[PDB]
Amino acid sequence: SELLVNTKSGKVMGTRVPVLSSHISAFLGIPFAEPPVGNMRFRRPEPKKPWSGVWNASTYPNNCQQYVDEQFPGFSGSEMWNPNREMSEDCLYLNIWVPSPRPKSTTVMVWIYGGGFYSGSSTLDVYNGKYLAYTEEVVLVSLSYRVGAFGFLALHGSQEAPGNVGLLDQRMALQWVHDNIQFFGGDPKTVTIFGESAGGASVGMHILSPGSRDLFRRAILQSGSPNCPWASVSVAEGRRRAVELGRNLNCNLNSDEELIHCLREKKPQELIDVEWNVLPFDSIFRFSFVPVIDGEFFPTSLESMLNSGNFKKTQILLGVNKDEGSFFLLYGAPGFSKDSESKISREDFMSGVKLSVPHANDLGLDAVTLQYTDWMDDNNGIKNRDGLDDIVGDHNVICPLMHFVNKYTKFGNGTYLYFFNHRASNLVWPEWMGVIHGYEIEFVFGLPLVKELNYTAEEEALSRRIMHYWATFAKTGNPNEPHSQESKWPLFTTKEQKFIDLNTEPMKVHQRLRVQMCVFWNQFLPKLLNAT
Amino acid sequence: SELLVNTKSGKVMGTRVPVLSSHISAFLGIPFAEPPVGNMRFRRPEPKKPWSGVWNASTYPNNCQQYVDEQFPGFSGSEMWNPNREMSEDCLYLNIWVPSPRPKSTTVMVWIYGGGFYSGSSTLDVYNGKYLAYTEEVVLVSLSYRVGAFGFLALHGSQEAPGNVGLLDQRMALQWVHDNIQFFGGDPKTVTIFGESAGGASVGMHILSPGSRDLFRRAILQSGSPNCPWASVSVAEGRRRAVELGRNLNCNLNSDEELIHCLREKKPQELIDVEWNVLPFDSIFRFSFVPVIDGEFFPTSLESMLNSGNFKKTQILLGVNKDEGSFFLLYGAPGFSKDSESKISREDFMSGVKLSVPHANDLGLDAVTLQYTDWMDDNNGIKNRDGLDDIVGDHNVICPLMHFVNKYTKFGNGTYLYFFNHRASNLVWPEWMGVIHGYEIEFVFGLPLVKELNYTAEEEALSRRIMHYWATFAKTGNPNEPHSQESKWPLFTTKEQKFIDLNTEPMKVHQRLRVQMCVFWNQFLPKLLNAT
Ligand SMILES: c1ccc2c(NCCCCCCCCSc3c4c(nc5ccccc35)CCCC4)c3c(nc2c1)CCCC3
Ligand SMILES: c1ccc2c(NCCCCCCCCSc3c4c(nc5ccccc35)CCCC4)c3c(nc2c1)CCCC3
Ligand SMILES: *[C@@H]1O[C@H](CO)[C@@H](O[C@@H]2O[C@H](CO)[C@@H](O)[C@H](O)[C@H]2NC(C)=O)[C@H](O)[C@H]1NC(C)=O
Ligand SMILES: *[C@@H]1O[C@H](CO)[C@@H](O)[C@H](O)[C@H]1NC(C)=O
Ligand SMILES: *[C@@H]1O[C@H](CO)[C@@H](O)[C@H](O)[C@H]1NC(C)=O
Ligand SMILES: *[C@H]1O[C@H](CO)[C@@H](O)[C@H](O)[C@H]1NC(C)=O
Ligand SMILES: *[C@H]1O[C@H](CO)[C@@H](O)[C@H](O)[C@H]1NC(C)=O
Repeated sequence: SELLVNTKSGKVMGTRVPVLSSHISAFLGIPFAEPPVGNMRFRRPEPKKPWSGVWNASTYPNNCQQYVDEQFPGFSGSEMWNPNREMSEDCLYLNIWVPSPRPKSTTVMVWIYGGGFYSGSSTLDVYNGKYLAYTEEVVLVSLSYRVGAFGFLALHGSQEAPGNVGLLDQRMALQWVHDNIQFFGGDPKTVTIFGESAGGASVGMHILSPGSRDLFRRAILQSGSPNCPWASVSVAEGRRRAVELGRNLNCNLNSDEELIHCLREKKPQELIDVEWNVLPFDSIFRFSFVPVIDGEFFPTSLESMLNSGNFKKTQILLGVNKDEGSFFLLYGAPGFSKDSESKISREDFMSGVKLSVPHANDLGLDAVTLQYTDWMDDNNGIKNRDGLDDIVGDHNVICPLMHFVNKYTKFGNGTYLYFFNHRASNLVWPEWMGVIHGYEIEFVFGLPLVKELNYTAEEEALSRRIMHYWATFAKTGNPNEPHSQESKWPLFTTKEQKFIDLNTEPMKVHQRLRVQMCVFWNQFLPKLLNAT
Repeated sequence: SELLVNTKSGKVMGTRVPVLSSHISAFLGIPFAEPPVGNMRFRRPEPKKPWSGVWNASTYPNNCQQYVDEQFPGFSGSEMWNPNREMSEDCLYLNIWVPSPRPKSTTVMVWIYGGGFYSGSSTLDVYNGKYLAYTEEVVLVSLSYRVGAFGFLALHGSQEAPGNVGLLDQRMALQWVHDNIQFFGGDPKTVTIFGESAGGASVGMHILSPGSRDLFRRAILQSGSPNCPWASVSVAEGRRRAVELGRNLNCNLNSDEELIHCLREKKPQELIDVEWNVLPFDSIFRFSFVPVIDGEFFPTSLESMLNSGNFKKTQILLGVNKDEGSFFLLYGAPGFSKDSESKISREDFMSGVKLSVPHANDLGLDAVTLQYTDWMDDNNGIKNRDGLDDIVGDHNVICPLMHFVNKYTKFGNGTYLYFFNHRASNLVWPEWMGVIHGYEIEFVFGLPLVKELNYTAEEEALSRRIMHYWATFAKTGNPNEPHSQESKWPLFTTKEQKFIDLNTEPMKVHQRLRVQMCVFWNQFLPKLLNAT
């Protein structure tokens, strides 16, 4: 049977799913690791023991335990990111969409979801891989990994809670794909890992980590890079937050063994209830439990690795959205609301700056403020609003990615950069939020092709073009169709630094993306904070 | 006789001079102080002992001893600023142009020449007061004062070389005008002091100094303000440069009396030959002997005086030119030449920045560099050239004046601000230099009215308009003609901060002159240098 596949871990039975008037095979909920439950909580994942019989892979698996957004109950804009399956620590599974008839050895794409390392699910409707798998004829895989304290509590030195285990979950899934995707018609030597936000950061981390490099061919990073200020902490900061977490649950803190033991007896929701109380500063765009520079997964600092070319050298395709920072301002900055234009006063602008660069002294705050203020019109609510939006997106997403791309390109084998600036016509979020963090995803997964979701014809065309770019890149290392009559997405070079816009208008090539602001964030500000 | 005037110091005989097909009286070379020669060198000026008989005031006096620009021998552009009379320490004289028939009690305007406090003459063709005196019917006075070490060598504590004596020369001339201008038909209660560059700074200094306030009614400052970074030094820096000057002339340095004595035996040219060797840094737009915050002429720091409103409160009219910094770059920055477009390389730009902000550390230099660099086109020679030009003008002239005007306006009784951006059609300097430091002067003195100088009709009209603004302001404290049909030059207020452009085009009102850059120079940079 086309729905029956014999893997090295055992037999699996998929289900035939309908897609754009056709069908394909879907193997949902395939286990790739032993449930990280009980004394296994916080531990490195263990490969799933092979099973006898046939594993029923007809339905989605549980989503990992995570904080649930209730800011706008029932609002689709936010609900679409929340777990749509029951939560459970028994959540290490992967899903596979396979073209029908089953391919023999085709391009494979593995999706890593974002969610600030504290949330995320591989089962979201917006991550449905059937459209992409079907349209581009690729074997699409979406993995899962532990988030929150469960995936990133770090107590360096102990083997019970070493940290980075969520990244190891990802790696194990990639190991499984490398070992078994061939049986699903996938070519293990042509696997592209791709993800957005924390998932984009993750992809970058697998590019850096020696232990992950050999498990994939190329990579795509969307609105995220390994060097993002929110993507990692030092072993010292990690330990401090772990201890503070224990302190929030009245844990004995005399030893790691003591702390770990206590944390393991707590119910999932007990950890989630206090998870945000460990942040060192009053901030936005900062998450409690994230990857840690432990000297193992990452041998040295990320910057020294990037400088010395200590990373996998292959081709990469990455980019950012126009208004990466709007969502976090909405959720955590005074003066921003979902149902108003959110014109910001000068006072709220200053408050916003303080929240956005939590690690800065007064001189630093003054530098940022000066950089983003039009002094000929400083009390303009729109300009103040948009200014804060840029500060957040530039500092947390765009500039970190630009630093990564420039460092990578020096040693890499091909870079393709994009700037997504199309505001979807059916967008439910307010206009002031613009082109939102994460809203390029629906185009990458081809949702616009579904009439019921009512996008415009132009948007359907954009999605098809984006899907073909992603899949062609995954297949060849070049998003451009060889001998095509279409406009060519140019390579990004250390010299020209070219990139393209991704929207419903005729492709346009630009250079030095957000260079003026990124020189400030990547060169000047750090030097300033270092000296002062 | 109309050319004979009996003053409290003695009788003076002027000469009838032709002007625009008419005539007026000119009393040139009137002494207002005893020659500051011999043991009087470096000393405070002494009032001129009254004389018996008639003083011949038919010809210009000698110019004070000063450095002479020989960079472009014969070039009118630079020669027009050099002494056009014989130099001598016996140079404390003033000139007076009087309408004919002699007025009874008319508006008086006293000109204070610039020249970085190290040079300058009241006899330059560009300072000929006959056009202004004739056209606007005012008694025009141009004074003189010691410059260089002669006027500003400062050894605080000693009464032989106290410092600021050049400013005291100016004050004595103003005292003379207050005491005798009535005999020339001038109204001593309606005297406006005006000057450009160091002369503009001087005007501001008389506004601040308690000992000068009562000697004039209102003021006009052109391309200069008291708080300019080059306009003054601390008593400590003043003493250091005095000692270093002595060290350059192999003087005994065991005591002030010793140093002073030695310096007094040197010929004028001996001091001038080493005058520039005492500057602490490799810089541009910095002069060796300038006013000193001694605690006498200026009771406290200039900034505290400005903050507390410790200054004369009256009306003021002031402004700057579009390209204040070009001249100094030409003379002291690598890559600039009179006969080329002076497109600057990135290296020369950096060299220029270092020379322009001599008192800054690396972080400071980086801040300036970042502020004036277009990172989307950093190797553009024109942009680099123009960028440096703005750095020099903004830092040394415009921003200091904007800080002064804003501080003054809080306590003042009326402020009128202008931005001169007309490039004269007969300008001999290269195009890249733009609207040059000091080139608004010829319009203020009405040279365009002289056909032989071949300006355009538009420029003649501009000059007449500027002359009428200056004289009307001097007469009433408002440059605007009451009940006029002409566009109104609006008051500058702390709230609106309005100003006008001064050129051959229809008057246009703007607000917050160079505010973006001045917030950098007046608020951010200082804070940065203070912290780091
Ligand atoms: C990728 C992945 C997720 C996306 C998405 N996720 C919702 C993001 C909400 C970010 C703002 C932080 C919200 C949680 S703050 C917080 C708190 C607490 N506990 C927490 C515990 C865990 C995480 C956050 C917690 C308790 C004290 C009160 C605050 C959203 C968007 N894009 C995404 C793209 C676009 C806007 C809608 C939300
Ligand atoms: C008001 C007053 C004067 C103006 C005017 N004066 C010429 C300004 C030249 C400025 C650059 C500094 C030139 C002297 S540097 C110098 C040196 C030395 N000694 C000096 C001694 C005194 C003063 C400067 C000295 C010896 C070592 C070599 C250098 C010029 C301009 N505007 C002016 C407006 C516009 C450009 C033409 C020159
Ligand atoms: C300059 O000062 C004069 C008075 O010293 C100001 O005029 C006075 O204004 C107040 C309030 O506006 C009136 O109550 C007085 O009757 C006015 N006195 C006279 C003699 O007019 C004038 O407003 C000030 N100008 C500026 C720009 O500050
Ligand atoms: C598991 O497979 C069975 C058929 O073997 C079928 O009921 C369904 O696809 C799965 N179970 C659930 C959740 O209904
Ligand atoms: C001084 O006045 C005399 C006439 O008294 C006349 O020669 C001339 O105006 C002046 N002297 C000079 C320099 O010729
Ligand atoms: C688009 O269809 C109708 C309007 O034509 C609208 O009511 C519906 O909510 C939209 N579909 C979705 C996916 O919300
Ligand atoms: C203007 O007149 C002629 C050209 O018409 C020119 O040669 C002369 O130099 C100019 N006059 C001046 C003041 O230089």
